[PDB]
Amino acid sequence: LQDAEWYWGDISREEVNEKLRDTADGTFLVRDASTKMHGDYTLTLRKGGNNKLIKIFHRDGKYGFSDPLTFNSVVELINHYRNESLAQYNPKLDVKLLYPVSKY
Repeated sequence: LQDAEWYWGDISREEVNEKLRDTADGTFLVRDASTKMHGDYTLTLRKGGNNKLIKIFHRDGKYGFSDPLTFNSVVELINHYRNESLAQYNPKLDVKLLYPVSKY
């Protein structure tokens, strides 16, 4: 994760939103979590118009999203979901975030 793509580099609702205010029906990027000085960031996705916020569970430098904090990498995780689909979050259904946003 030297820079990642979906993630721009931590920003704010102004940027995130301004970009997710007019996009496909399922976007996803990162939101700077400067409200703890101890956490990493916050995943945010556009659900057709309602930006859904999601917190990231970090500890010392790794990441928590599915496993007991061990993969220590988002690119590794997000990758496994980018090609598949987050069907573990909300049961009875599934979501697919194959529409990231950036400036690459």
